[PDB]
Order: sequence, then C-alpha cells, then structure tokens
Amino acid sequence: NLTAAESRIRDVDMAKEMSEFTKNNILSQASQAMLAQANQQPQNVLQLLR
Amino acid sequence: NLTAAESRIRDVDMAKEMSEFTKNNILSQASQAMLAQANQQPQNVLQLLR
Repeated sequence: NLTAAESRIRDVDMAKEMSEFTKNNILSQASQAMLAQANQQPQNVLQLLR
Repeated sequence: NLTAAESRIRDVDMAKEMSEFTKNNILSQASQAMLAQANQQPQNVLQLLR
C-alpha cells in the first residue's frame, strides 16, 4: 500500500505525457515555421518598397 | 487410551492435509501466472505508448 502511495505521488500518466509531449513538439515546430514567416514578410517588404 | 489421546493431539487428517496441500500448490501456481501477467501488461503499455 505504501509503494502504491508513493506511486500515486510519482504517478506518470505515461499516455498523457506522451500525448502532451507530441503536442509540444507540434507546437514548437509550428511556432518556428511562423518565425520563418516573420522573417519572410519584411523581405517581401524590402522588394516591394525598393 | 493414552497413545490415542496423544494421537488426537497429533491427529493428522492426512486426507485433509493432502487436499489442502494440493490447493496451495494450485494457488501458488495461479498467483505466479498472474505475476507474469502483471509483468506483461506494462510491456503492452510500452509498445502502445511508444
């Protein structure tokens, strides 16, 4: 019962944490794509206002 | 009568004790099979959450 109690403290919902892991990968990658786009827009500006 | 009295103290119901012996074998083996299964489930988890 005591190791179970500990296990509740250290309970990893491994499915949750893999899922959340997945999500955070997705979110990182998406945000970086948008950072690229943030660097693309002012180049378009550069040409258009040259 | 006295050796019979002793025999009552040391009375082995040999049929009972063979029967109970049998049962406890069965129960040990069953429990170990379940311990194997307890080790099988988290492997299924490992694959499924890989």
